Amino acid sequence: FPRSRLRFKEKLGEGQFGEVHLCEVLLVAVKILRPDATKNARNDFLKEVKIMSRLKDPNIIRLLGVCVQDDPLCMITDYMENGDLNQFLSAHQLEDPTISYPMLLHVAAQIASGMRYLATLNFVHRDLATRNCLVGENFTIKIADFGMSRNLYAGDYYRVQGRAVLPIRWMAWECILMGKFTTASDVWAFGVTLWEVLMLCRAQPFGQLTDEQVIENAGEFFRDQGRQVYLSRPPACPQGLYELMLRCWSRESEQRPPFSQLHRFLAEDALNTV
Ligand SMILES: Cc1cc(Nc2cc(N3CCN(C)CC3)nc(Sc3ccc(NC(=O)C4CC4)cc3)n2)[nH]n1
Repeated sequence: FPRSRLRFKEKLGEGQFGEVHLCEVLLVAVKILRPDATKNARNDFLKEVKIMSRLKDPNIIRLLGVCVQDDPLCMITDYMENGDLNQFLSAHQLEDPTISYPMLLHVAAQIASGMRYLATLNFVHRDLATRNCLVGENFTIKIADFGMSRNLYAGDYYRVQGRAVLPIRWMAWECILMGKFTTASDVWAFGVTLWEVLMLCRAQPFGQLTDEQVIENAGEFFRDQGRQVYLSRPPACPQGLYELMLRCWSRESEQRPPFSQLHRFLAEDALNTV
């Protein structure tokens, strides 16, 4: 894509190495690298682009075009009017800017549908959360399949020097203990994400616990002596939906529901629960 065809209007967001801008060509979102981006970051950007080229789904952000011929590299994606899912839900209250319970189901169902698509490709997202989802017009939800280290969500990641930055509060117990990331662990993360949506993003998962306590909690899952703790049922969440969350947090990976079952529950079975 010709970079000259792009007209920059606003800077939406930024990370350690990248910046997202609103651009006119028709609005698109454009991720560009910082002027002080390392060649390491450039290489990561290229890899990121190659991954995105594969993922084509109504509920996955799409790669509309690239500008990699010159520095800094550009990635062009859907512009989503309402920004990220976390910030969107935080600005809303449950219906007595309001959002209804049926809509929350619809939002989660779209996420589930996006993850269902990724599952058929055996693609593991590894960082599913409301902060990595986007909201367009008509409550359209798309999962972001690229990353950016925004300072706003620094507290959502566990940092140790020389280690990978890990979203431990969204990670399955076998993830925390082994670094074992699979589709089954994506399901666990979906459960936490579903919890966020029903909480309307009013609280961080295990928010009153420290990182080390969350890590220790994963050890209690492994041990299985009935001392592990779960995220509590959100006020807006009915028991039946919550039991679904719990199945996502089963100790055994094979006991966690596939995204096909999760989507069916949220899009169909729960329609009678309103
Ligand atoms: C990438 C993308 C971003 C967007 N849309 C938007 C839109 C937006 N604005 C919407 C309009 N109001 C007035 C202000 C906020 N603010 C952000 S702020 C922002 C910046 C980046 C991300 N997402 C990411 O960085 C990827 C890592 C998850 C989310 C929101 N992103 N559409 N497509």
